Amino acid sequence: MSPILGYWKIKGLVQPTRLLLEYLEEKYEEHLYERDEGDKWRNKKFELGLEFPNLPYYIDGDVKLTQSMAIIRYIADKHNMLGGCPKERAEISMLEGAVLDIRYGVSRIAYSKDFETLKVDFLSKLPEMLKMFEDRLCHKTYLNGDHVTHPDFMLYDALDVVLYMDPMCLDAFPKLVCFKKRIEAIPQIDKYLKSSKYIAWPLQGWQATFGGGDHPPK
Amino acid sequence: MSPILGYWKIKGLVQPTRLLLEYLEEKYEEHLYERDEGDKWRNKKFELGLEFPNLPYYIDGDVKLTQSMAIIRYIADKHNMLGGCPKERAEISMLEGAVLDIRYGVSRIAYSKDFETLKVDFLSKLPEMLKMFEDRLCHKTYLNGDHVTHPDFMLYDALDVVLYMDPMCLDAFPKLVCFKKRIEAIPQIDKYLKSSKYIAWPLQGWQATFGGGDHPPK
Repeated sequence: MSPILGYWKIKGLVQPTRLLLEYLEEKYEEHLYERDEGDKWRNKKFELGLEFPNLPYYIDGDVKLTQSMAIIRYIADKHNMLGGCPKERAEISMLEGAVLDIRYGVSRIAYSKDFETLKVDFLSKLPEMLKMFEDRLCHKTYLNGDHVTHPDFMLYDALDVVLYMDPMCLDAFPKLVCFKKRIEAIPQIDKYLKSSKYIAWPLQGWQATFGGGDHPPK
Repeated sequence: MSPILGYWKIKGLVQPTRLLLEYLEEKYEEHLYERDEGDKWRNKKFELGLEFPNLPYYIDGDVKLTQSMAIIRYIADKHNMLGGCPKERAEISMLEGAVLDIRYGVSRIAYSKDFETLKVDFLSKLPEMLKMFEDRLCHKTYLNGDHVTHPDFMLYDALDVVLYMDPMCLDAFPKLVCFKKRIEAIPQIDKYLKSSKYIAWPLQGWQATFGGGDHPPK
């Protein structure tokens, strides 16, 4: 039957996976845990059949899975989007890891009380990481050419997130700005972002120093 | 000709990749940057042909690569070790990500001046992460059965590293202790660990608050 995706009701780690499932027009069900609901999770945690229990989880009936990169690579694998030969596979994993540098970079420093002095240091590395993708897109429509791969939806969620932290970071990167409007003009993604299912905030878990609460940026 | 692997002369991010190349008896060359040599790196950085310049890099002549998970997945891919069908592939990526939780968990908190109050908090989550692998090995020789996969060499380097941080964390986890002696009894790995090429320290870059310098634990 329909797979289950389970996570906190935040963007977090699972947001690139939802956009991929949306692009692909795949049916899936979500178990969302709200913030008062830690207890729900800790009870179900061990009775779900996961060998490495954690959130997000993905259950299929062929598969019971818990790492967010194992889940989005599996859904893309199932649709033949993962690579092709070792070299194409490795290219897509290098794109994957270069956007995890920007995204887990926000996460490292969110939740520290020192976020504000941490902000300034992260933001001075960010333009060199951004220039690498701006140059990649110089001749491509999507990160690996004319076709959408799962790293495209990971880079859309990282640009969405560093723009709350500094609204001006993409001025200077015009290809990156068009790539963001290009993902939003994909009709399945436009429909989802206007949906009742879209979760616009928080970015991080509700207790972070940046991207938490039920708010406003920085 | 022989591939080049380039990194700082530390264990860091590349240590599971070296043990895999050693298990596999593959020839490779290393460009090691010592600590006074940042400048060397920053000069060569842009003249190497990498689309996403960073350390480690892996050059092949079929491939020029820079994310440490794209490099170790490629060498394993080339030897058919990566998976088999979507489900086997996803299993190996979930193992990958469950040991990156322990390893990038040491890294997050190393380099903070607050490492000491950060230590105590990480160490109280560590036994639940460790129990998941102890239970995985309860009926297996290696993490995915009777055959070594690259996640095995990632879990060996994470157990090596949390044992400098708390020498007693594996007392209670006897399968995990035997798994560590079992990887060291693999003859290619025994030979390498007695080698002139083995880099025993630092664990992190030489400036970290834990695993840095040219030292001693914690």
